Amino acid sequence: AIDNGALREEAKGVFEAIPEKMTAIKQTEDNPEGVPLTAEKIELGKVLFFDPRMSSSGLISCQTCHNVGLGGVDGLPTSIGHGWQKGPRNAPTMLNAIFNAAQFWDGRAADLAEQAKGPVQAGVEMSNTPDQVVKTINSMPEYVEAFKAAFPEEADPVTFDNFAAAIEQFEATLITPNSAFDRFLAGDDAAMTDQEKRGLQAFMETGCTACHYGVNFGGQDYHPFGLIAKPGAEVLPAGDTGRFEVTRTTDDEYVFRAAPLRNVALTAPYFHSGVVWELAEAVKIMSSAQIGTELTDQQAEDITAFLGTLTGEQPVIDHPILPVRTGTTPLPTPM
Amino acid sequence: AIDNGALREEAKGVFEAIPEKMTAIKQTEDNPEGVPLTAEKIELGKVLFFDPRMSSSGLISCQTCHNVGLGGVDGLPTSIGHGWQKGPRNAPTMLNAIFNAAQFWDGRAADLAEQAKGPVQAGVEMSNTPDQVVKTINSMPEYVEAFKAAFPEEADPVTFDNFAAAIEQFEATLITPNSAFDRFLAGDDAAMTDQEKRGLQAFMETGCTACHYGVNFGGQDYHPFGLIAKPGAEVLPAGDTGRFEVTRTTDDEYVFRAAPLRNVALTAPYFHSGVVWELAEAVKIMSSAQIGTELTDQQAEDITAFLGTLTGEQPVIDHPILPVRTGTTPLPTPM
Ligand code: HEC
Ligand code: HEC
Ligand code: HEC
Ligand code: HEC
Ligand SMILES: [Ca+2]
Ligand SMILES: [Ca+2]
Repeated sequence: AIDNGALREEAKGVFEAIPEKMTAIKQTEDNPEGVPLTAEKIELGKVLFFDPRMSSSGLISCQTCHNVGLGGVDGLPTSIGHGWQKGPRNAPTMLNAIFNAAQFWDGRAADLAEQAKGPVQAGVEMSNTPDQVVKTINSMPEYVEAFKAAFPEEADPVTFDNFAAAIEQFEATLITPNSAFDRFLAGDDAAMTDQEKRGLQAFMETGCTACHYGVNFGGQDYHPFGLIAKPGAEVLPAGDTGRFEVTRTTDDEYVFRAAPLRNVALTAPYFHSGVVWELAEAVKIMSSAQIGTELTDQQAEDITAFLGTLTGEQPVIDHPILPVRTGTTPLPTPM
Repeated sequence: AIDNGALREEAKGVFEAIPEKMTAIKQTEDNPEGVPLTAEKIELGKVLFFDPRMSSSGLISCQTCHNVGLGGVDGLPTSIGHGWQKGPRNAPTMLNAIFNAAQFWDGRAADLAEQAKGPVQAGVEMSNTPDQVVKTINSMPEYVEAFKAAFPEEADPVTFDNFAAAIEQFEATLITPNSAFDRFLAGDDAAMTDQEKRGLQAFMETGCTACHYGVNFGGQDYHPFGLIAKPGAEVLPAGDTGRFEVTRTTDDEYVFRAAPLRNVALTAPYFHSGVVWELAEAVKIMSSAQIGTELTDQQAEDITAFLGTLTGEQPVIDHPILPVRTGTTPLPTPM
């Protein structure tokens, strides 16, 4: 009941593979070469991503909530940050985030550099200020040396904007090539089991591809959560109106960015609300809410199996050795 | 001033270099062969050390408080754990902890496997139970497979004792060879500056080696903090009586394990109380309190420079890719 060639041909018309490596970002028709990724900026960004002294507590880094061992997420319903404060939304992965059209569940940041300024300043996340970050960095000569070399022409290289640019460069390399689906797409019939291929068939036939398409199986545009039927009160909490918070436009109530499904098997729990632990349940909810069809248990299990083939090679990251604090480095303030 | 040969001979009589590698642990007079380290147990212990699902919150791992990029510590006055609860003591490094005679500031744990059971269960740390840890592990087939292979001679390999043994095996590899001091000791006269050698000389001549000796420059036995003169109430809080809590022997009032000084330049703030940020001030406090000698600014700076030569090669650790949770994995309970 499986036609590999047919399945592959349909899939190539709507999805594409994650690239093997990244060398530039922000390529447009207007600026075709884009912004080069540099070894110095990637390395600086890695150090900063793992440095919990970028938070006011001294205890929270990006890695705290975007754990590179847990698919780039924290595995909690919603994140817990400074002072144990609980946030409103589930932490999405930074893996492959570079390919999404906008960042956050409501698309309120245009790119990774704009995004990175948010957690630093948010009271429920790192609860810090831009000038505190700069003063912290400037207190450690190895960090200053790195910024001066990474941003070589600038009179003022150690800036919050450049902190964000370095993090963006590092995150642009956090991609996950060679998932079983990408290997099947490239020609290996044996890369996926029959059940996983039945799931791929069902995902394409049911209409999931209207919102989950391209390189990231999502992440490109915005849709009501409940296009055809509302999900429950716990899954769609009434107080989080999604895109409406950004656009203040009537049609945008409970409109969210389509989740990019790469590595979804690693990033439970699901949806922006984080109350659905079972991926098969998220699949059933999506069919009911977005398409108005009830999936059979077999179709939901098949689709869930298929979604597992979107797990790519996870980055192997040696934890950086952080610069040592000096006498005027700001003291941690967890309390 | 400095005669390298006499200095080296003196130092060799009281200290030892960190070994290049480890292949066995718990080598004692009774059992000189010890216990072999195995690749399978080391790897399993690495995964466990970085897995925040070993805490009840789902957010706190060993690495949270013993950050491999910060010299194996959190860099806070005292640690902050489950629920943002602040603990009574500064977190010591796990680097080279394998060489210490006992673990914790009061020596209450005999070895690293016994130690590891403590943070798992402490309310202010990981706030979990042994049964939940075992059930969490058993819910993930990759973990079960690893335990069965790491402990092949056992019918019940997935136990809390074996969790602790695997962590111990991993931590035994977290040693820091080839510090400048060790390189000097091995015959490189040029490995240390003149000032560092003056510091070494002063460290030996002032009396510090009565308590800070052997491979780890401490960690081997217990002494009053205030042998000669009491330190201030902030440095020695009245409510933490140290070893007395363990033995209930009144001779042990305010008695602590001599701190092992390896990597001390990386692990501010200092003492069990974590209120002294400046290493040179800790050096002055130790001279006044333990010896009854007031160091000059120059002697304190020289000794502090020498202590910097105890920083070894920091482990370069690839962050592990953690097993994926399944349907019956216990849910995180941060709230
Ligand atoms: C937990 C307390 C967090 C910390 C610390 C950091 N992030 Fe995070 N991140 C968190 C949440 C809850 C969210 C979703 C918020 C929303 O309103 O949508 C995010 C989002 C991101 C993203 C967007 C990815 C996407 O939408 O697909 C990125 C790229 C990201 N976070 C990166 C990032 C960086 C670089 C951090 C250190 C400066 C950082 N985050 C910290 C939770 C938490
Ligand atoms: C647009 C009209 C959609 C269609 C058709 C499908 N999905 Fe979707 N999906 C969409 C959005 C806007 C979101 C985010 C909703 C939110 O606010 O949380 C999602 C999310 C998912 C998820 C969760 C992924 C996560 O990281 O949490 C899954 C597993 C998912 N979608 C799967 C899925 C399936 C299998 C579909 C066809 C049956 C389907 N979606 C259709 C938008 C749209
Ligand atoms: C912060 C909330 C912690 C977590 C999580 C873990 N540890 Fe820790 N550790 C912490 C403190 C405050 C202390 C000192 C407590 C005392 O009473 O002395 C320690 C101690 C250790 C040690 C002893 C090292 C020494 O005394 O030189 C080791 C080896 C150690 N901790 C390891 C360890 C492991 C393996 C953990 C995960 C299971 C773990 N700790 C978590 C703070 C915190
Ligand atoms: C035994 C009587 C000691 C003598 C002599 C010296 N030290 Fe010591 N040192 C001792 C103990 C019991 C402790 C732990 C005290 C506590 O409760 O915190 C220490 C600690 C240090 C430290 C702090 C290291 C840390 O990781 O926090 C330093 C820097 C230190 N000791 C240095 C030092 C110097 C330079 C000494 C000679 C002048 C000296 N110590 C003597 C026990 C004893
Ligand atoms: Ca999620
Ligand atoms: Ca310390």
